[PDB]
Amino acid sequence: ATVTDMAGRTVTIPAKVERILLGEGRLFYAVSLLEGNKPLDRIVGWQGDFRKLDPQTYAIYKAKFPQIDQIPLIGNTTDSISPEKVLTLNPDIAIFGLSSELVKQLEKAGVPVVFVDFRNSPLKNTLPSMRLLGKALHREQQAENYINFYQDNVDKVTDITNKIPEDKKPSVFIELRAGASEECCGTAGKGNMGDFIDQAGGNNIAKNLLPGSLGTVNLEKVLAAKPDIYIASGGKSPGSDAPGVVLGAQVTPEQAQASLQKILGRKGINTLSAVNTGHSYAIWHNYYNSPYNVLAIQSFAKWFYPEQFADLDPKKTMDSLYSQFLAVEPSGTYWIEA
Ligand code: NA
Ligand code: NA
Repeated sequence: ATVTDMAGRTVTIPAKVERILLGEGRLFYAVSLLEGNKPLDRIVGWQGDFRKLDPQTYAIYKAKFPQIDQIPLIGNTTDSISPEKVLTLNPDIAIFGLSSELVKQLEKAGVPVVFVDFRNSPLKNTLPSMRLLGKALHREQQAENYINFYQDNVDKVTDITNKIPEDKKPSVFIELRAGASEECCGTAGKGNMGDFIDQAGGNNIAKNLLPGSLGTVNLEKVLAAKPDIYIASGGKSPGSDAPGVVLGAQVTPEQAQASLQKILGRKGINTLSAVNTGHSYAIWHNYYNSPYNVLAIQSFAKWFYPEQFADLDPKKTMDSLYSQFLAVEPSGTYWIEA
């Protein structure tokens, strides 16, 4: 009747769970893997990040499930946020990610809160987080099915990259949300997408530069590091006015390609040998906090070692993920090579 969550807390869970509150909206990605043909049936409220920061995925779900507009928004980042203290939603359980006003309110109101992590250390925590969600939401078989699918598809990569000597690995810099913010070069260090670089057999030039999983590295250090390979992450919508790489469920190959070229033309960045010699790529940013991240691991590996991964097709992996676990068709563009 309890779960131990990813924070190590022990939480009593009701035997029946039908009203789930998503404390971070993009935790919907993880919950979608357990819900089969009825992805929205048990969501009684969600934080605004899914609709506001992933409008493309929201659009694809809305087309198939019009009742998505009836799910109330919480957390004051959109309005639509009709709940403030109005959590008369009668939630059975709420899910958050490891690191806040809403957690404190729920705990005193007696609603069980469960923490997961796909962001800090996805190498260690992606599969435990899915088992925990399967237990807390009473979808254990679905969780086990996904754990096996994920591990099988990571092993396709590590079967090869486990054997590669360290001094034969390309150096890699990933610029998260490239071109979106003012100060340049948010990146991943000891965790987050750094974990994907590691598993794909690359050498993350930021790993020794940051104390934690996410942070900023100044542009002068990126240039001085002279990375073999450059990766930009982003998730902008086609025709958006804010700068950044354009990727997601409604993005075509041509649009993605055209936005990456612009990102690669920024000052400083455009002096990198990786930019000018054909070693530049873009990845969908939301893989930085999603159990779908095996698609980024496979894409990284195929970019780093094209010859050794000629038989590996991340697009087919994504086709399998959707047909086995989801209720929508795959669409759009989630990675691209310059
Ligand atoms: Na989805
Ligand atoms: Na590692």
